[PDB]
Amino acid sequence: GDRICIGYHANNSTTQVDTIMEKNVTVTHAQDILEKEHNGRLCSLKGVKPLILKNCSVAGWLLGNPMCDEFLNAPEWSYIVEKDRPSNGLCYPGTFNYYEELKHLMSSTNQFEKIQIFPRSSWSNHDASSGVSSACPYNGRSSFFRNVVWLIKKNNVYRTITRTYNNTNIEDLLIIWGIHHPNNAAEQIKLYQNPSTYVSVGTSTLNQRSIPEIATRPKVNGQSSRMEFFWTILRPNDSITFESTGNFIAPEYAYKIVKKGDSAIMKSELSYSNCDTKCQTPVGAINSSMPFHNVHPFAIGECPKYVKLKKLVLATGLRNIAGFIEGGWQGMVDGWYGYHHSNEQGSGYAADKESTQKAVDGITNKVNSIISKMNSQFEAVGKEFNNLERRIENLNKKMEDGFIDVWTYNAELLVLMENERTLDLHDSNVKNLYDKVRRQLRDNAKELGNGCFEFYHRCDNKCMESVRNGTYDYPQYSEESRLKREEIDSGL
Amino acid sequence: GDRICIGYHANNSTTQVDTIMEKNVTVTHAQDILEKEHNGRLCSLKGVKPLILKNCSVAGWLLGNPMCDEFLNAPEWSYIVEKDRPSNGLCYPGTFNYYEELKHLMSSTNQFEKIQIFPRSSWSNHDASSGVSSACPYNGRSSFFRNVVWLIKKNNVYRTITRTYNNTNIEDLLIIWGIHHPNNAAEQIKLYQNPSTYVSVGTSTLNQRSIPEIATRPKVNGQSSRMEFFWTILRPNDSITFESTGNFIAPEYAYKIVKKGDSAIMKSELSYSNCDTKCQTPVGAINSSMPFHNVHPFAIGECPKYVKLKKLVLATGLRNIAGFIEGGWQGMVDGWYGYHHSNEQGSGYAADKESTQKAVDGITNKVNSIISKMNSQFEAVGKEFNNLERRIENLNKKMEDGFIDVWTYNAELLVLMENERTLDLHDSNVKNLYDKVRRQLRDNAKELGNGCFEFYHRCDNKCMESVRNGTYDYPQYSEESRLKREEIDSGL
Amino acid sequence: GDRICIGYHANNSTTQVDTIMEKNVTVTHAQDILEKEHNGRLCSLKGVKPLILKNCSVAGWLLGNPMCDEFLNAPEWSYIVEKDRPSNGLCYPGTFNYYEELKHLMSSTNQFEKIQIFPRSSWSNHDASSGVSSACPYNGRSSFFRNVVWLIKKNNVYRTITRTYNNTNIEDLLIIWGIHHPNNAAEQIKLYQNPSTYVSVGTSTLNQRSIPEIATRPKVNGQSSRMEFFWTILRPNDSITFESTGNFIAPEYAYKIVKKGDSAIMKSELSYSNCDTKCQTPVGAINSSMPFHNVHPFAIGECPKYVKLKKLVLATGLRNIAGFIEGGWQGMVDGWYGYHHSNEQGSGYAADKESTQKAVDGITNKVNSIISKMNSQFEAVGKEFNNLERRIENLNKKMEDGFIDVWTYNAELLVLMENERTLDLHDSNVKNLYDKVRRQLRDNAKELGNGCFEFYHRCDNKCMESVRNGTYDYPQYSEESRLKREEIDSGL
Repeated sequence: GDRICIGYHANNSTTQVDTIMEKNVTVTHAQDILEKEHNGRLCSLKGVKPLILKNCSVAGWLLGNPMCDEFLNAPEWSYIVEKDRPSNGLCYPGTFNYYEELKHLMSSTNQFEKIQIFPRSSWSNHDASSGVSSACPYNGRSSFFRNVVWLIKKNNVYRTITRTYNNTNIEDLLIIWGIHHPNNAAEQIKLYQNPSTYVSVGTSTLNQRSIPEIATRPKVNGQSSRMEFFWTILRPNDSITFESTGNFIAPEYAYKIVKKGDSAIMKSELSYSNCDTKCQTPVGAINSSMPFHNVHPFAIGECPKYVKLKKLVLATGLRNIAGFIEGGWQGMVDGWYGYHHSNEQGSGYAADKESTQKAVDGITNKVNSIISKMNSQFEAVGKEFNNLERRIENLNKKMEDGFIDVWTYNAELLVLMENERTLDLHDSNVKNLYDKVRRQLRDNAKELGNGCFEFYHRCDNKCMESVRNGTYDYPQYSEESRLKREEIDSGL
Repeated sequence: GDRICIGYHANNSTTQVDTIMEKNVTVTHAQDILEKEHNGRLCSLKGVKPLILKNCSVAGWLLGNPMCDEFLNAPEWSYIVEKDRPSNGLCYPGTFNYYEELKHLMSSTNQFEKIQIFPRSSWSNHDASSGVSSACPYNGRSSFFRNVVWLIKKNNVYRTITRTYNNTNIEDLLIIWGIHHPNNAAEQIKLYQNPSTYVSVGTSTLNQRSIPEIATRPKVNGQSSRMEFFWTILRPNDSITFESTGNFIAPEYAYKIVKKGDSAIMKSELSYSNCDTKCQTPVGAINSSMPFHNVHPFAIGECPKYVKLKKLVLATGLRNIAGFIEGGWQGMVDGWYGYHHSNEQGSGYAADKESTQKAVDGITNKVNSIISKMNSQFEAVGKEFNNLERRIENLNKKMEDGFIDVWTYNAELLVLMENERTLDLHDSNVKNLYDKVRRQLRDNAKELGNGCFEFYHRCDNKCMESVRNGTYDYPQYSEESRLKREEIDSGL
Repeated sequence: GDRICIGYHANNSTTQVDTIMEKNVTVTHAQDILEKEHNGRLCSLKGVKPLILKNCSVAGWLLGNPMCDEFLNAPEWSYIVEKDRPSNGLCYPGTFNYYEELKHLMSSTNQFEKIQIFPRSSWSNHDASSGVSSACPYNGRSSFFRNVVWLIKKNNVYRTITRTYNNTNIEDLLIIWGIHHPNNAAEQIKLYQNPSTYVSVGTSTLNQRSIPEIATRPKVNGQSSRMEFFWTILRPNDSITFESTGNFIAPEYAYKIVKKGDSAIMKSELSYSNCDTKCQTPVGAINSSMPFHNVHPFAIGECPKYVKLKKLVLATGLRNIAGFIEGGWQGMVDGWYGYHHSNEQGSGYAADKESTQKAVDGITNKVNSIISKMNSQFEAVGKEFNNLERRIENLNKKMEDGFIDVWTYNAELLVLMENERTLDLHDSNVKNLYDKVRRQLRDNAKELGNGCFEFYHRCDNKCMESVRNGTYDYPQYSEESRLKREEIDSGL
């Protein structure tokens, strides 16, 4: 009789982690750090709503396609939401030069303010009310973009146009003008009368003439002609002058860039519900508490970092279930490691929070420190490209997948590598706890091989805990012990 | 007399791995996972042959340079093979607009079918048989591209051309046309007679006029004039119309994109031998059994992942060579760890496949699991760029080297890091095996310090293996043992 | 009496490293490998000075803006130094086509030699001395770019120009020409008299007409007109021909690319001091002895690798402070591990350089081997982009930050991971050293639990070191020992 056993915690936990060498091992304490859920809505970002283009495209909005809403309030936005194939773009066919680059400039701007530079009624020298077309219905009557004017000959004449705008604001200004390409030569004179025309624009930074390419093309929303648009940022103090003898499509309104910052053009077929998140994906929002998610690679806001995994669980606790050789003590709470009182007066299971506090520490200090090392992890950024930019487009994707594949690898093999060390730690602690016991009770005790000690003396409860504190003095029971040792020697 | 010794395997192996801390350490069992060989041929990919352009370039092929083969069979291809500096490109000098982007579109397409849109004999209004040139010999007589027609004035007139093609197929169609730039004004009238000409093309997505730039340049394959080509993809249901009053170079044949998928334009001076691989490099094929190779960074097919190393060896077995303290037991087969019978009846070397099966397991389960984590590793993709695209070209290469340098680093430091843990495992197993022995034979045995036990009792062969199974009961020999212990005490 | 104790080194060191699990742990021996200092000057690279543009831009230099220095010596350069917003660029306003790509070509070229192709006095057919302007003062009188000529009508006529240059040199040649865009039609005739003009250039590789876009723009350094420049590399054996009837701005001097290699255009507001480094950043030079620095991401030369850290310390030695259980022996020099002579004749502290030499080895062999694995680490490369290239610009930066964030992560978690293994090694060594002692002195000694042994016999100094060498024979003192053991048994 009279013993002591060194064991470890074990409990109702059934969550199970993986490591490099073994897989799905059951553990007691562990933390999942993958987010895999989303609410499937489109929401404001930390209070500020997205600009939702609805069925319109960025171009249809900026030009004022009769079908597209204007934002008369001049709001700021957390991000912009375009559908994947918007219905309302260039109602009048044509192309929009360096369009993809303009959108990119949107991504770093948060608030426009539409302002009027060339009032539609100030074109005393031409017809400003004819330039409309069936290709651009509004309320089922022919019409036209609202923010640029399709100036037409007046009383069979088209006086060469020179008009300037001196940008006297603090902000940069986005301005869009355009030029008309007719079907045939008859139509050219029919609208503008000068056989040969041009549209030239001048700033400090930007010199460009433009001339109408007359060619027969197929009908598109009613129209074999096309109209080509251009744009520039006119810096504060600079001015812009338009020269034309025809085909000029004049800006009425400019766009004041009043707040630049972080935004994006998110492509999603969702529409806004009354809902605010920290982190938004084109398929829903994200409850950004975990450090990792696998929901979508284009997320914006205060987001966890995206990895291509289906599982990511940190191990922090123990493996699940007399003597540590034979498994764990379900009968332990109030600690991770410890002992067992089998005494003249005893009954077991007091912990060694000496070493459990020192281990609950460096475990939670290691897992924090793990989230933190991917602070700088690759987040992906939206960009678009045209049908003659395929090479670059694929470049970009290889870059974004390239970094995701990398960080996903980092993410995994960090978890499993430290998982193995977390568990190698417990095995170490247990056998260490053992030793501080063994190396103080030395001649007075039997190494029962299970991981327990039988006493050649009597310990008692105050000397019992005197093994916890490393207190035990070999001498105070030395001579008592040496007697019974040499009885079992030559006894029984 | 009467003993037992705990030892580990050791054998004729001489393959040697590295780790972080020590280098070239000799081991017993290990697996090389670098491929470094190649057969130096160009082969089909899993049954399907490459399109081999021979001395021709992608342009010379697509336009039908008289020197280039046509593919009348309409085959599909695993990949396309261009030489590095092909001899047959634009036989007639000029430039090929957005050529580099066209090639990129090749890389994602597997099978053309040439079809005739504008039959050469249907140009009743012009001379279709004169447009040939010494710059384009076929059989040593002047000639010209085969898939586009160099329409010339007929009987000193050049009626303005309008011709359309409505694309009624399911597939996209690649079409190439072109415009002629003459030496001087005399030549312009000499061939097309209208002093001022244009070439305009119209689709839904594409509006472009083109006008001849008349300038004296140096002779190139006979010709100071140049000819500029263009191309577009005409989508199903769309149509295309060409307008010209001169210099038009008309398509005869279009190209039906009938199979898109994974392919590439591989630059190699090899030519095809009768040979099929899974993985092909521009210097030869690859016996894709290893997870890594260092042969070439542009490989295509079911390929191992390329790393810039010269060695990559996993350690899975032991280090090479009474008692484990002093090295390994060459005299062990049928296991990795185990013992030795030195008995009244004994002779040594029965294994502990208890722990060897449990370790041959997690070793082969770890090495599989290592190949798998680079499942998502960066493979590089061919792209070309023109002399005004250098920035992007270098961008791309920095990206591709950037990811290769990364994954090569991952690859190495995965091997060495787990190599060190594989070997730390064996040391652990050996000393653990020891303990399950020691902790059952306790008072009845002498800890000879070599890693062996001498018996204060007698064991015998059935109790012998009774240490393997953890079977041994201390009591059944306890009193027998305690006698001889206290004889060596106060004996001899 | 009569004992022996196994302990480890401990000393005045106070440098402290981190690992994954614990942080700032004090150690004895360690090596910092982060560089964080710089001298704040601009210096030659290994003997060869930078080309310092001063207040001029690459364009103002190459064109010979009257304000910019010429380099009459034809020097080679280690790298080029542009200020961030240079004062002297196009003194005459306009734009410089594919400028950003030209600069990139600078980065891979080390030495020009200006040579004269079209001598300014050889324009017998036009006015070569009028083409000057207030926009380009030199000594406060109107003037003009020095390396191109603003040819003007002579005696009210402008004979169509045809001039050629056959490039008969071995080197490539950079040539720049230009075309003038006037305010209005009156000015066009005023200078060149032909109402309609062109500027066409012909090489093997390059065919381009150019025509003056006449439009009113705002005054810039005096001038509402603009002038547009172009450039090409004319390969050896090729020729170039310029055709014009007006607005031609003719090259006088070409640039011989005579040494290509590694250089760069470094943007810095510093100016050169008399100073040479191996590694230069736009904020100063770098004492490139460490493997890592955090000074600046664009460094050039024989540079350490840049990481975004503030600390990077390798641990190689021990943790700081009878028996190893209780800390380290300040009283040890001449080794890392070892013992202590407490003997009939003894006094302690002789080392076990058996195992210290074997550990000082694999520690310095591991730290070298760590610097080496980032041999291939991502270094960043300068590139510039125009206001319509934003997408690509941001692509590039995401790429360069993307790889830096990665390698910074690698760098850190390599240090901390091996730091933990370096320290796990010492704990291992110490307890191992212990064992080679314990397993030879076995029955003759008391395992005092502190990590020391008391002798049931007497050892003496020659048997003392006989524990170092593993020499000790159990038998020579066995019978002497067994006597006193069985006295403490049944004694006192």
